[PDB]
Amino acid sequence: GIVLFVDFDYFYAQVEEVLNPSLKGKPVVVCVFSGRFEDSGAVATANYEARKFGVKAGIPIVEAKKILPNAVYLPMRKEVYQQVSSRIMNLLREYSEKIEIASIDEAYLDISDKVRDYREAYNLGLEIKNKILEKEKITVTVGISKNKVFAKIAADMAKPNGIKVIDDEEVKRLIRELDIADVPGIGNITAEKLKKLGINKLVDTLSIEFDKLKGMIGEAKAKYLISLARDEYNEPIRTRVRKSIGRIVTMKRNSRNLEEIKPYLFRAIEESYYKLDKRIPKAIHVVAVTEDLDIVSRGRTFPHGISKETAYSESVKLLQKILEEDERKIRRIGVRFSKFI
DNA sequence: GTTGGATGGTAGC
DNA sequence: CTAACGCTACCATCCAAC
Ligand SMILES: Nc1nc2c(ncn2[C@H]2C[C@H](O)[C@@H](COP(=O)(O)OP(=O)(O)OP(=O)(O)O)O2)c(=O)[nH]1
Ligand SMILES: [Ca+2]
Ligand SMILES: [Ca+2]
Ligand SMILES: [Ca+2]
Repeated sequence: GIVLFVDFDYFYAQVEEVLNPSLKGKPVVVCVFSGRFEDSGAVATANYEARKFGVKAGIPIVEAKKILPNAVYLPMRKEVYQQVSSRIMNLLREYSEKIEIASIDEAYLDISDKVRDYREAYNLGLEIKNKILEKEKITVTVGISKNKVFAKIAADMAKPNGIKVIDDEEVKRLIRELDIADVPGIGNITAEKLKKLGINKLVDTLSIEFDKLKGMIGEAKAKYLISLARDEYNEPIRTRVRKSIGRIVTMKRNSRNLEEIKPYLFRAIEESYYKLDKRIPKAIHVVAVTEDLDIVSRGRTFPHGISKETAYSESVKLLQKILEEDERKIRRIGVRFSKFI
């Protein structure tokens, strides 16, 4: 079983250079404006020229404009990007029919049946790299290893424009040496209790017991981490099916005025039912984000699929239900559908 | 003495 | 208006219905 993995490089940004090569070699920042006020909102992504200064995805657009006044600030075009993804995802079907679209820029492959050893695998990722580059002008990063995790890890090591094989032997090696907070599945919070026990190596896990660990990080995590440490771990490729569909909007000013929030909410519902396209959901959750940016929500689940009209009326209740229990002014509000038939 | 649902915690794009 | 998008997936916890 050989698992190759691909993660496109500074994606949305790289796409924009493709369209506007006069940007090439000059820091670019891809923005999710929010119409609150001029330059309100956050950064989706930015290229490596920009990242050198500290402008990562996440940071507020006003921080970036502080840091990089003379850069190119661009409004995110998810739809344009989704196209370059889609196409690039169809190429990858030429190489393997066992393909698991992870994100918009990431897909795993099972090439195990297409090649025989990591050397032939290497050669594939190399052609795969050239395939995409010739047809879409996008550099990517290929990460190869025996299973999904380490593949995603082997790429995260090669980024950008890299290609990296992690073979059985190098795998023994990382379990011992790889810094725990670099494992896919580990955020800062979990990466913070891990030092609290002593587990800094992906293998350290094995020097602690079984329980207290889980009593600190949870059941799935213990049975995730320990398996990798004991290298028994193996996660299979499957085609992923979208389980939820949302839309959420920031309001021009914070409110508790139901007649003020309503039109914003009805926006989300409309654009949701389009983003649905034929999927009939049985569950709705109205999610609002509050002033202190704590995100809070209320949902309902129907024994049957919901019509557009149903969710119009049901969402209102839910918003009321939210107004009943949190007395804080709402800042962003949207809706979320799940449990499709 | 589970199964699911309602809310939220964490982690990654 | 005065900083913090928008999106998805998965697990942990808690309380009722069975
Ligand atoms: N709105 C928004 N978009 C994001 C966020 N994180 C990532 N994206 C978008 C922009 C990225 O190009 C794309 C994939 O995320 P990545 O982790 O791959 O960042 P990126 O690929 O641009 O860096 P790069 O490929 O790794 O060297 O999705 C985020 O927090 N918010
Ligand atoms: Ca990625
Ligand atoms: Ca990427
Ligand atoms: Ca981490």
